Formats: sequence, structure tokens, C-alpha cells
Amino acid sequence: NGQLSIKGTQLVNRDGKAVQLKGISSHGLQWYGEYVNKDSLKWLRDDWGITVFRAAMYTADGGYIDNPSVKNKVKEAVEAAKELGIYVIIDWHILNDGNPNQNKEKAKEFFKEMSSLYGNTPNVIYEIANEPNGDVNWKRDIKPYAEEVISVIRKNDPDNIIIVGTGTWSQDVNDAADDQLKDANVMYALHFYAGTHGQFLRDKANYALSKGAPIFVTEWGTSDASGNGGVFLDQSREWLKYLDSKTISWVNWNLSDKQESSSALKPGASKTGGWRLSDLSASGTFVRENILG
Ligand SMILES: [Mn+2]
Repeated sequence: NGQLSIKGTQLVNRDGKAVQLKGISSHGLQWYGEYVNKDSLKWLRDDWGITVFRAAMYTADGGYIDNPSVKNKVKEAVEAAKELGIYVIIDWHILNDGNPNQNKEKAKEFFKEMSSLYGNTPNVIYEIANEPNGDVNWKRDIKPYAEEVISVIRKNDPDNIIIVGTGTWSQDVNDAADDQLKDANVMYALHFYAGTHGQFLRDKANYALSKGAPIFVTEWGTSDASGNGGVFLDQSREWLKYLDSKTISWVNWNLSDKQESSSALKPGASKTGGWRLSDLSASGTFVRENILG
């Protein structure tokens, strides 16, 4: 494992071999941070074979902007990841606050603090803006934000991977690819839902890679885009086959018992892991099967 770096569009480990990370994301830490602890992460490492865990620290909706103490759960997750030898994504999970400039001063302060703490920790990956959305585009809105935040992180952490979200809920990776950041260790987020997104979205990804823009799927669901609507296993297989075909790392949404199809767990499932297959939802079962391979 160790230090990650990027060879062209390909994430590699410190040995210089290609690596395709696979894992699962928390739901918002202000609501479901109870599922995020050294016990549950260890169980995911050991039972599911995860090699990456995403700590989805919402900014809006009772998240870090209104109550910053949720940052202690991010640090808990990072310390768990270090002890367990897995990667951890620190995800500044914008959504209702769809332009990343809305909370930019607080993001910069947050990332200054995290890079300062974890700037020598190879476990950590920064995801600086989960899903830009609304009338928010790369050149005008998302790129200038990413430059300022990357500049902060790089003062403390010169080499860890930074993943930058793209327009239309991290769909418009082609627009990023036409105006790339210069940072040597940047990747662009692509998010999809198996019940909603299809070939048009793969073609955008293909276009971005052909331009040298690396892609990492920090969030995808087996559901349609609402997160409910049942599970689309055929489409999900087709998407994972496509990601495999390009060695694209991915992180499923989401580890929680929220009552909707994209949640991996059924209500009542332990907060500290050790789940029977009857504790897993249809999504959770599929996702776990695919991480194990
Ligand atoms: Mn580093």
C-alpha cells in the first residue's frame, strides 16, 4: 500500500503498481457518524475487503457549517484508517450548498487543519467538493475554488491525492478535462447511479481520460439517483465492468441504515460491524460481493 501517486491517469501504489481502490462511504456524519468507528472500519476491511473508506462530512444540513464538532468524527475515522492500514477519503460534502464558493472560507480553514494534522499520513485522500451543482461550472466556479483549496493543502501536504468534484453533481468531467488543474496528484470525481445514468456518462469519462484527466468514482449507488427506487443489479454490473476496464477506483453510497435502497445496512444492524448477511440490504450484499471480487 503506502503513498499513492498518479502515473498519467492511473492511480499507483508506492511500489509503482496500478491499484484500483474499492470501498464504501458513510452517509452524512451528522446523522450516521454512529456507524463510523475503528470497529466498523476494521470489520469492513476484514469482511468486505475494503481498501478505502469515505467520511462524508456534509457542510450544510446540520453538518460542519452549523456544527463544526462533526470534524472530530472525521479525525476518528482518519485515526482508525491509519491503525487499520486503509485509505480514508476526507470529503467536504457540499450538496445543498451547490457552489463550492458558498462555504469556501470555511473549507480552506478545514483543509488547512486536516492537511496540517495528516500531511505526513499516506492514508489520507482529500475530496474538496463532493457535488458542485446548480448554475455552477468548471471554469467560472469550480476551478478557481479548487486552486485556492489545493494551494492551502499543498502548504502542508505536498503529495497526497486531492479529488475535485465536477459540474452537475460530479458528472461533467469532460469540462474539467478541457481545463485541467496543474497539480501532479489531482483526480476528478465522477458520480453515477446505476438506475439513472448510462452510456452518455461513460462517454464523458472516456473523453476525460483520453485527455489525460484522471477519474475516481468517490460516490456511486446501485439505486436510481434519488437513492431509493430499488436496486439495479444489471446496470450496476455493467458500470463496475466499465470501471474495471479502465482500473477506476470506486466508493459505493452508502453505509447506513437509512430506510432507502442505496443504504448497505438494515435498521438494527450493529454500529460496530460484525454483520450477518441478513443484516445487509440487497445493495449492501451486492457491493460487498463486488469488493471481495
Ligand atoms: Mn503527503
